[PDB]
Amino acid sequence: GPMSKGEELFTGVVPILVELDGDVNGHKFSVSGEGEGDATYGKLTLKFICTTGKLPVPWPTLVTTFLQCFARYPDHMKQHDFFKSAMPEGYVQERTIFFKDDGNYKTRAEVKFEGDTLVNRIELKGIDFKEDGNILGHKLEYNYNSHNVYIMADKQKNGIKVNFKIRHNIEDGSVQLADHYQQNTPIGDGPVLLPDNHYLSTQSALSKDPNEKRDHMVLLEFVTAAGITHGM
Repeated sequence: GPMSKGEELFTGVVPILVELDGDVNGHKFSVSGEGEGDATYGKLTLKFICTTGKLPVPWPTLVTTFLQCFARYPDHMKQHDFFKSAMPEGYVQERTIFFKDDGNYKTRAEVKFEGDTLVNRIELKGIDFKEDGNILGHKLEYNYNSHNVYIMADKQKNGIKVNFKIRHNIEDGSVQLADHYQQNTPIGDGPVLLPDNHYLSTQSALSKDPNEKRDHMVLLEFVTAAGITHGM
């Protein structure tokens, strides 16, 4: 049987909405996204448009901010799926992202069902970025590397936490590190699944829509959980 009510909400393809309100170094911007997720296969397909004009930061720097409830949790790990267990009421996802030798993003998001759509609504604030740096200078290549992140329960606050470093390729062959600190809290009061320590493995591909004039990003992702019981 299912390990949570929310688990049952992801057995098929689910429509997704993303809305982001951003302010980086005083530049306000808005992004809207639409797409589909299929947690049976850990897959996400999304398209994002900057509705205020040109995006003042590089698209790759917002990938982690723009849905871990769509991770594929294999059968022997469904008891560790916090993200679906918080649904439908959802969870708050808070981060600070520290860009090495540059500014920081602070983000607060709510991920929940609204009607039949899984919706991620984000407030992002960035400060202390260098005008001529990798971020405001758009020096990041339009690609994305794979990353494995270590999920841990936050027993006292009834949620999960994770730290991880994103490596962004720069146009000169160097890397821009984006150090992520993340805290997830249920929105509702019902029971949730607090996981054993485990990994989420994510692969991401960035592309463009040939028919899209606006500044935009097409994002395809594969996310799967991997346990470390090592029963051998």
